[PDB]
Amino acid sequence: HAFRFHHIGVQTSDLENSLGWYREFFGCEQNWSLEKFSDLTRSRLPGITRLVELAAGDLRIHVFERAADATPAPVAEVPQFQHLCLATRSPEEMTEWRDRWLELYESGRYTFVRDEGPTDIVVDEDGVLSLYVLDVNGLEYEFTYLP
Amino acid sequence: HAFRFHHIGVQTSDLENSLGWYREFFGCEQNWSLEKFSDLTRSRLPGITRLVELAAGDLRIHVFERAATPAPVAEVPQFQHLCLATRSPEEMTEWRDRWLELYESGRYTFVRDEGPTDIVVDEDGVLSLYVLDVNGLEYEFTYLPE
Ligand SMILES: [Fe+3]
Ligand SMILES: [Fe+3]
Repeated sequence: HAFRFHHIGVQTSDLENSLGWYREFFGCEQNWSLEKFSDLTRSRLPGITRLVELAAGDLRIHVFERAADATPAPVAEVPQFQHLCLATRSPEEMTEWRDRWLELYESGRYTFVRDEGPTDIVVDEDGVLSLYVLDVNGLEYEFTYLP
Repeated sequence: HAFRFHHIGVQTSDLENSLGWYREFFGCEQNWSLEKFSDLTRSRLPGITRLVELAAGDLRIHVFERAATPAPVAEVPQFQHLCLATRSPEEMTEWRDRWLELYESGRYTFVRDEGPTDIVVDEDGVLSLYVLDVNGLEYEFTYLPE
């Protein structure tokens, strides 16, 4: 492969809320954190205060927070990295991901930008199973199962 | 492994322009195209008209267009950037050079007019480079020495 996917950056308004939820939901473990930045990093992410590299499966997730006064929601209309899709290994795991989401939502340990619950697990013309959930930032994750 | 990254969705306001730039810049190939959607898809992406799966490297990109507000918003929670690892320092130079070649070609329109950053080196020799796609979305190229 000419290149390889390395990490996705997740910008949040509440880093500690996101870190806790990502660890419990995805099983992320922390590889490092950073609070001192290059000029270049600060020019791409003005006001960044803390950055953490998380890891789950093959996925690296850099979660960071920038100094801000307000806490806006995501804007659905604008060009964007709109969703991230993870593949599961069985229809049973799809149900488990859905149940685990509701369990974390009902636990009262996290704040969520949106009130929206998970979709049902749906099947398409080819047997593919789909599930969409939102992280605590209102960002969309898709779970899929490929027969 | 509990799960595996499958694809990233990129939402655009001009699908044709994105398809061309992603193909030329990343070497993507169009695996398939779709213009008929399930009720679930239409509920998550109201107004979606066309969806395309592109493949480059070990990455699947689902580029899609809904209704023809431009410009990403920088302050909101978001998937803020995607980082791709390269194989050599010379390839970092190449990615920068090829970004500029495409930008200056006139073949594409860009939401923002910002050029690529310099290539910078951290205390461990790791190289970083940032560019924007035609939608103004950020791509990071890195090189991590052995
Ligand atoms: Fe998707
Ligand atoms: Fe990054």
